[PDB]
Amino acid sequence: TVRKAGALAVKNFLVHKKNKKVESATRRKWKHYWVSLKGCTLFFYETDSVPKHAVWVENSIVQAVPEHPKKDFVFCLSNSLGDAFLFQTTSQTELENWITAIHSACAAAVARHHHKEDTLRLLKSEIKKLEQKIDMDEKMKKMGEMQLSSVTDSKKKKTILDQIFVWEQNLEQFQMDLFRFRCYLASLQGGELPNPKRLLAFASRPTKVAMGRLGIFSVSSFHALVAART
Repeated sequence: TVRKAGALAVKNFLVHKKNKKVESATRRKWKHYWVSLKGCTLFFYETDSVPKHAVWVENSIVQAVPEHPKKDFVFCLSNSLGDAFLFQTTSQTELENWITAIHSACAAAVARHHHKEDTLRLLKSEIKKLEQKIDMDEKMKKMGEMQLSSVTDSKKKKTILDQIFVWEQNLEQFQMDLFRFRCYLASLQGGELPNPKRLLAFASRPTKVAMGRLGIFSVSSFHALVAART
């Protein structure tokens, strides 16, 4: 079946090159296409009988993009790949659908991969435990800033900076993982996505620097470089 479908504005915005590395695609001016949202597959078929380019929208994350230059009404998906992509719709209404939609089919396959029945039951099951990962590691690393500081023996500082640039990048992953399960158990529920500010907030400095390599520390941005690691 098709969750929904129609015609959009395809312009790639960043992809996962080999060796964990995020980069802005070649300046391709917004292209055309039509497309239907079959479960996890986001097929794209041409003007006026077989799609001429695919997109397996798994676990991915779409954030609004009303920020973009001229062409108003804009979307933005972060592919489990580490890929970036940006579709431009007809109205904030259609902006709802494909978004609240896609976000659905994605979190959907999730319900499946984990062989569970109730949507919100998996989400809530993931939502909870996730933070548990937080406070335990969100502290585990804190505790180190509390020792590495008072320590001075060079060998126990290089093993500290370790489980830190380590616990920092496990922290990151974690939350950007929540904004998923949530902005998913949120579409599925009807209330607006969470706060895109809170998202960035807990985002790594070193990790932010890169978000500076490319462009605008974008919600998508730190959801992009985020997976190129995964």
